[PDB]
Amino acid sequence: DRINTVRGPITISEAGFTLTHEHICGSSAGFLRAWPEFFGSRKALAEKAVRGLRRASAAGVRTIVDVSTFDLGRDVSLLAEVSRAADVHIVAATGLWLDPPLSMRLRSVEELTQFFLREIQYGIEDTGIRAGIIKVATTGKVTPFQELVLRAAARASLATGVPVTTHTAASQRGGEQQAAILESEGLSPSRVCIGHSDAADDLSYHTALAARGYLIGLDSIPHSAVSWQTRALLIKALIDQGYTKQILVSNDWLFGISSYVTNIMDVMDSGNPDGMAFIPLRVIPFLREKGIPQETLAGITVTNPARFLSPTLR
Amino acid sequence: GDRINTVRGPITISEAGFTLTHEHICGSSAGFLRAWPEFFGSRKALAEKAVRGLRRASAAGVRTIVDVSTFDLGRDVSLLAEVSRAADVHIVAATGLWLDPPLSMRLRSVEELTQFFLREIQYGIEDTGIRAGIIKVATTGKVTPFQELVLRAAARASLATGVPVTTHTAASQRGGEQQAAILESEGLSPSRVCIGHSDAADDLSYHTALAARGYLIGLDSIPHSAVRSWQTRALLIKALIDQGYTKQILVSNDWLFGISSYVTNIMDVMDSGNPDGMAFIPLRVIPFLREKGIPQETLAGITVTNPARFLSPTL
Ligand SMILES: C[As](C)(=O)[O-]
Ligand SMILES: C[As](C)(=O)[O-]
Ligand SMILES: [Zn+2]
Ligand SMILES: [Zn+2]
Ligand SMILES: [Zn+2]
Ligand SMILES: [Zn+2]
Repeated sequence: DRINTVRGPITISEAGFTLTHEHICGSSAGFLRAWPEFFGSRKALAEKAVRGLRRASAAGVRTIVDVSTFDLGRDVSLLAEVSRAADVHIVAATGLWLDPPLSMRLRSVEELTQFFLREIQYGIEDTGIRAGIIKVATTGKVTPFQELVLRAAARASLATGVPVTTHTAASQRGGEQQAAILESEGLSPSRVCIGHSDAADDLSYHTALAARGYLIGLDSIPHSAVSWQTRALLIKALIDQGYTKQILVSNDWLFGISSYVTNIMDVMDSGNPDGMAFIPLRVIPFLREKGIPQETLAGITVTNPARFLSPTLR
Repeated sequence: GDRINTVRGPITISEAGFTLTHEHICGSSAGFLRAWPEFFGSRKALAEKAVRGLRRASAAGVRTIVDVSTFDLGRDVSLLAEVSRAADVHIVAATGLWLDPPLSMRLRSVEELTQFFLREIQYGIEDTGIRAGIIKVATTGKVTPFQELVLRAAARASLATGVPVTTHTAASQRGGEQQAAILESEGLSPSRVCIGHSDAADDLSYHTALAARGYLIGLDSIPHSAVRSWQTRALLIKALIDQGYTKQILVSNDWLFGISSYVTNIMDVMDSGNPDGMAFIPLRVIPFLREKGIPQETLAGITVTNPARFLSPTL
């Protein structure tokens, strides 16, 4: 069985150590091509991303899932150039984040389903690069449009086997409403990662979703470094409850950011100079010294993402 | 001010001819036509419909359109250049921002927005080398804080380059008055500004006071009433002529050949109500005004001389 990357299909075995929630650039639709000098230049942003991915490579990372959607300014040609030059697999995403323009906002659930299908089954833009995941974002209480997006995501996942990954505010238990809507469409929890779950510290929330078969995205560990040790101990708490197979870990890093105040990227890079290598270089050794076996950590960073990303019509 | 930027390169002022100063090839959102061309049937189908529509307009005398679609209306300048070449009609492209800026625009300072508008006029749009010839700005209400930044950045790009500013209001709220106050605070001459969508309200005192201050008055959406009648909208042109303000009038259709930034199928409703498309101004409004007694020299002044003076980069 095979996973779509920006360089074409790969086998499950080739994915290796996978970071399941990352971004090359957090931007807006059209913005990198209209104003590349916001980032210095397109070449500067690509170079910064290739160096950072090569360093993550130096640490063991073999695949990242770029969960930038259309409205996060995903530029799959950028992703392809960076993947090739870093020699790291990148999974592209479809879906919608929190900044849809009018042309998306106004669409029905049936139209949105066709757009997500197009990106999975045909390709993104005119590139022929197919998405391997669907990303959906909600506010704490899901809005009417966000509910349409979740329903279209579920329908596109049921038709193609590709998984869904979510943005929450876990501070607001946002995954419970997302999961209820997704299940109303018949989507299996084993096809869904409830993301940004490391921003909440009520373990009851994490364990209940994991007991239903959801993947738990503990995906923003180094954002607390801008305590990260405490967020990483959520990984250990889920392992200790018996939910190893439900854990996904990532940095939620980026190499350029225009969807926030200017110069935020410099602040972030000062708090986490390891960038995407933070998970393999800091978190993994930390969990090792708390007594988690290497085998458990390999299961979380290799086997769990492979099972999550492999298209499964179940 | 001897040449104007078009999607085919510079043209001299005399080549612009009959100009429609507020039009769109497609009303959409940034990145959308590239990501989902099948919303419009296909990219080829949208292009072919726009070529037939422009050629229609050209046979009715139009020589240039100003496509006032900004980044956030999904302007695709490569689509504009293709259509301009195939229809042999000049198209002036725009910079600026309309009412749907994404977060990456909404979070920018006035200095940052000024640099963006300047790059699209002085360097080029995207990697195409096609340079804007107008700055479009939309406001609502009394002008929001972000919209005020856009207006100020627009005035600053105008004053550095000479290209004019054209606005989207609400004439029913006299919203041009607030735009004019902000733009004048920046030192921009009213003769470099069109207050647009002024035909949406039959408030003659509003129009004449802005015209007397030197603003151009954009009576730019006449057939939207055919989708207040269109004739009533067209009599606002006659009223300004009769007050001696012919030099301040700009007319247009505000037409589109595809629309994704509204409900599905609105383009079909619109086309059924105005089958003339962008030829509505020359086929319907111009003969209506002739029949009301407006002479040829005045109509050529409105449709040729005023757009030339407005678009020529000045000061
Ligand atoms: C683009 As984000 C901060 O929602 O991972
Ligand atoms: C795109 As419009 C209706 O403001 O001209
Ligand atoms: Zn997120
Ligand atoms: Zn993210
Ligand atoms: Zn408008
Ligand atoms: Zn318009």
